[PDB]
Amino acid sequence: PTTENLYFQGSMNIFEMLRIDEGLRLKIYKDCEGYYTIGIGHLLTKSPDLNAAKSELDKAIGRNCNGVITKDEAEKLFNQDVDAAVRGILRNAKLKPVYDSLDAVRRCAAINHVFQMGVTGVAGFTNVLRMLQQKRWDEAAVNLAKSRWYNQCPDRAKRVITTFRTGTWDAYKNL
Ligand SMILES: O=[N+]([O-])c1ccc(O)cc1
Ligand SMILES: O=[N+]([O-])c1ccc(O)cc1
Repeated sequence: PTTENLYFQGSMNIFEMLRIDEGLRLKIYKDCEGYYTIGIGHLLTKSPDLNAAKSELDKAIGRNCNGVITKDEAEKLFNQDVDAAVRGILRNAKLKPVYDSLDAVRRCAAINHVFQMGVTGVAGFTNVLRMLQQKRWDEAAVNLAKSRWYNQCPDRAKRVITTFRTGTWDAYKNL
């Protein structure tokens, strides 16, 4: 690796990772699963009603957005969502010990998955959690590749599953 390459891990962190996986959109859009989203992967609602999505948005931002936010607002909301994912893992008796056992880069992949899927969905992956605690990386990654999370929307999950397999940032290079 070049000097520049060895610097690339320092440029990577959970925010930079989720920003690649989720994109940045300033207007309400439907995700790969059809669901109303804004900012950096902020899910607004499962309802098919745009007006519900807008109501959730104004609540989340605190003004009358009419479906549109600023980059600064998207970042503030993203930071709240990242904090909520981290807090969700740490207060959970099933996820905390696995997270604690992980290295820094796999801890980012853990936060990413919980941000995407939520704590209860993630904490139900009994096998994957045991495999990770036992450092069975290849098996963990194959088991995550069976999930509806990955298979319903592969592009958004593929880099996270590679990161659990390798513990490096290689999947985030060369966009
Ligand atoms: O803290 N943030 O809102 C961020 C950080 C990094 C990034 O690439 C986008 C947003
Ligand atoms: O918090 N965790 O330890 C996690 C979270 C997600 C995952 O897929 C595996 C472990």
